[PDB]
Parts: sequence; structure tokens; C-alpha cells
Amino acid sequence: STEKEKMIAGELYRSADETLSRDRLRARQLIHRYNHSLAEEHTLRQQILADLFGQVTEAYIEPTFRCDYGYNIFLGNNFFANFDCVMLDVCPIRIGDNCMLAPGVHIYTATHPIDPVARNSGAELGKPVTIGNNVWIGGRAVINPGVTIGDNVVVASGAVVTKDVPDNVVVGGNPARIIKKL
Amino acid sequence: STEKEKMIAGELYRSADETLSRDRLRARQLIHRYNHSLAEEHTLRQQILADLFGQVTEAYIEPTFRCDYGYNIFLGNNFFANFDCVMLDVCPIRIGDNCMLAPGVHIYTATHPIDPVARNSGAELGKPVTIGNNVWIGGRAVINPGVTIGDNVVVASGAVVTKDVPDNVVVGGNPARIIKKL
Amino acid sequence: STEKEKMIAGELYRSADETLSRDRLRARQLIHRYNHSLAEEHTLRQQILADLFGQVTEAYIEPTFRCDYGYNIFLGNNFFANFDCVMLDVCPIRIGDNCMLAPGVHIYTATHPIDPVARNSGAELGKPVTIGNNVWIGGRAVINPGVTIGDNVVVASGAVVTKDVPDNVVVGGNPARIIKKL
Ligand code: PBM
Ligand code: PBM
Ligand code: PBM
Ligand code: PBM
Ligand code: PBM
Repeated sequence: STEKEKMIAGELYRSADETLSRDRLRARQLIHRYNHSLAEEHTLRQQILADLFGQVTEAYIEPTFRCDYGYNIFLGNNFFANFDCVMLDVCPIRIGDNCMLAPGVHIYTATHPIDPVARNSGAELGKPVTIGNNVWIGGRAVINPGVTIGDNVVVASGAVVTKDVPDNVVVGGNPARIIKKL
Repeated sequence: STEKEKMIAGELYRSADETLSRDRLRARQLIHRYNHSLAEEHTLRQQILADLFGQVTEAYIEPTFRCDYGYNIFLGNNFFANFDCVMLDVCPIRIGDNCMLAPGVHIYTATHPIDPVARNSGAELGKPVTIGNNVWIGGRAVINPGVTIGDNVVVASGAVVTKDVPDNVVVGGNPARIIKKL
Repeated sequence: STEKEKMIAGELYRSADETLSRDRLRARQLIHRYNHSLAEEHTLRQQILADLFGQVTEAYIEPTFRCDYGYNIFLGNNFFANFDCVMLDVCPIRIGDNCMLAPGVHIYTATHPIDPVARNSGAELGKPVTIGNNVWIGGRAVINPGVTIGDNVVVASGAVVTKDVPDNVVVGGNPARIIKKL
């Protein structure tokens, strides 16, 4: 297996890999163009996002936006994200329809072994993140690697999501807990 | 009743109202000027803040700063904010005298219904935020919509404030709780 | 004691002090140059950090990076920090070998008295931060003033650290608590 295939599949990979280095530069180029583009530039922004992401249809994303690869982000219909959102997509980040991200939401997929020896060994690895339909994620929340958020979930601002979230609940806190059922 | 008066009053409003859209454009223009202002350009900075806010006297605000409208921000005397502070002022954000915001403090006022049908309906709404005199808000705190913070309050770094905070306490945590009486 | 000596030693100091002011200005110049440097400007980035920090050997720091003075930052071998990290170094921030900071980690040393009269009095003070060897700090964590983090610690994303952390543990939450032993 290619290092890219290993990375996407959530296995140990090498980021210094040639293809991956090139992929990150391509994404950086597109991100940079996205972020310095004007808001009146709809065709350009839409064109850049179609190029960047694995899947996208309607998407309103305020700069500044950031991702690592782009092709690991899969966004359902009518996606909305306020400024300073970060989607670090070492592994697939799959988001359903009608998602709303408030400002400064961070979604991570990269991780490291907790054991220091292993960590300092160059080991690189990620875990996918999946988010359902009609999910609202409040300002400055953090969604950790390997998390699955169900449909119709409201994530309060500043929440740090470390475990799966079932359908139809409001979560909040660090660590995030169920606040109430919808 | 114009959409603007509805917005400010904390009622359902339509952001696409032409007057509100002109208003956000003006704010972005002013914010952009502020953020790219060289350092010794203190006059320019002061004049921009006088033009942007609903009320301001002495105010030291390190770029980058961000707000939505500007005119819903009312700042008391001797206001101070470190870099990357954000005041999303769909509704009034009233802050008393001698306020100190550390870096990356976010104050929000916009909200959404928790019900997904209602949320996906295009319903736009906010709640005011009021902060007292002599309040010190630590790095990366989040102040949520509808919250009132009393006088002489210390908000610990990273705190996420979801409810009123009475006078003379230190609060911290997410959710933020009383840590000690002053 | 020059105000500088007081600042560094964690005593009440006056920031408006000319050398300090010059020192902060110098730091801003270097940071600015670092932050706008293109990637392949290896030589330059490394040269700038050598000039900025009190101690550094191998350090990979993704822009944007930010500090107050630079000379209060002491970094051990093989230092790594992702983008948006902030080290506000009014007092010494001493970090061991093989440290890894995920994006948007904030380390603070400045503080203010909790008493309002004393706070509004112009009182300026800091507390040193010390971090051990082989520490991995997750995305958007906050390390507060006066904290000491032992060796082989993993600080979970979004954790807010307010008290010392002993060797060989994973901490997480706000406030951060021991999640498990390593
Ligand atoms: C089509 Pb392959 C498992 C580098
Ligand atoms: C228009 Pb909503 C990301 C507070
Ligand atoms: C210079 Pb004080 C708002 C951490
Ligand atoms: C050798 Pb002195 C405490 C400016
Ligand atoms: C691939 Pb690590 C510096 C969150």
C-alpha cells in the first residue's frame, strides 16, 4: 500500500511521502487562494471548493478556512461554516446535509500514540470523523478524531467532543456530555 | 418595524434585509482598515473605533479584532482587549468600565433554535450580552448570548460562560462555575 | 532591578518601560518576519528563532506563531509546534526535549491580581511555566501561568491546565484532570 492509502485508511503512514507532500502543497495553494479571495467572488470560491473537497455541492465557508488535504472532506448539501474553521483531514471527515459550524470550529483526525517512545518514533496516524444531518456546532468547539456525531445534534459552543454523540441531543462541556434531549 | 429594529431587539429577523447588509459591509470595511493599520497609527485606530462602535471613549484593542455591526457594541471607559478578540454583535454587547479582555476572547449574541426544522427554516435571532465594571476575562473564554456578568468579575482563561455571573466572583470551567468569592 | 529583571523574576513590573517596549518591538519585528516567510526559507526561519528565543536547537514552528519577548522562551531539542501557537512569555517558558504542540496551543505567563482595585492600579505581573520532556499538548489547549508539567505527559485537546501535572499521565478537561496513567 501507498502511504496515502494507509493514511486515509487510518493506518500508520509516513507524511514525508512524496505524493502526500505534493498533496499538502496543492491544498495549501488552494486554501491560500480561497482565503485571499473577495466575498463578491462566488464563482471563484465555489470553483476552488469543488477542486479542494472530495464532495461538495452548496457550501458557504467564510475565510479563513484551513484543511490539510481537502480530498478527505466530504460535505453534504447546504453546508455552512463561519470564519476560522479548521478541518484537519488526515482521514475522512464526512458531514451530512444542513450542517452549520459557528466560528472557529476545529475538527481533527490526526493522532499520536500516548506512549512517548512510540510518539517520538515518527509514527503518524489518524482517525475518521463523521457528522450527521442537521448538526449545529457552536463557536470554538473541538471535534476529536474518531468521533461520530448523529443526526440533529446541537454541540454547544466551546464543547470538546471526545466520544460519539447519539441522535437528537444537545451536548456541551469539556468533556462534552448530554445536556438534554431534543 | 424594520428588520434592523427586530434584530437589535432580539427578535426573529432577516439578515438579507438591505439595510442590515449595508451595515455589515460598512463594518467589514472598518474592521479591515483597523486590522491592517500600522502600529504608530494610533489616531487612525481611535477614529475607526469611534466610527465603528455605539459607544467608546478610551479603548485599546490589539488587532485582529472582529465584530458584525459595530454599532451594537457599547464600551465603557478605559477598555482593553488583547489580540483576536471577537464580538459578534447581532444584539447589544454592553461592557462597563475598566474591562480587560485577554487574547482570543469571543463574545457571541447570535443563536438558533435547537429544533432542526426551525433551525433549517432560515430563522435568524440573537440575545444581548451585558458585562459589568472591572471585569477581567481570561484568554480564549467564550461569553454566550443572553449572559449578564456582574461587576468585579474574573473569568478564567478558557472559561465558557453560559449563565449569568453575579458580582464579585471568579468563574472558570466549561461550563463556567464559581471558583471563589472575591 | 531594571523593570526587566523584575518582570522575568515574577515580580511586579512596569511594561511601559523603554527597554521592555523596545524588546517587545524587536520581538514583533522578528515574529512578523517569521510569519510572512515562505516555507522554503528554511535558513531564514531557523535564523530568526535563533535570534528570538533564549534557547533553541531544532525547532519546527508553523506560522502563525506569537510571543511577547522571545528571550524568555527556552526550548529543548527537537521542538515541534503546529500553527497558531502562542507563548506569551512575560516570564520564562521552559520546555523540554521532544515536545509536540498541536495547533493553537496557548501558553500564558501574565496575570493580574483578582482584586479589582489592585488590577485597575496598573499592576503588571507574571508566573513562569515549565514543561518537561516528551510532552504532547493537544489542539487548542491552554497552559496557564505558574504551571509545571512533568515528563511524558499528554495534554488532551482543549484541555485547560491550571495546576501542575505530574509525570506520566494523560490530562484533559477544563479544568484539566488526570484521565489515566501512562
Ligand atoms: C491501488 Pb494500491 C493498495 C498503491
Ligand atoms: C448564523 Pb449561526 C453559525 C450563530
Ligand atoms: C496584559 Pb493582561 C489583559 C494577560
Ligand atoms: C546587574 Pb542589574 C539587577 C541592571
Ligand atoms: C500529526 Pb500531531 C503534531 C496532532
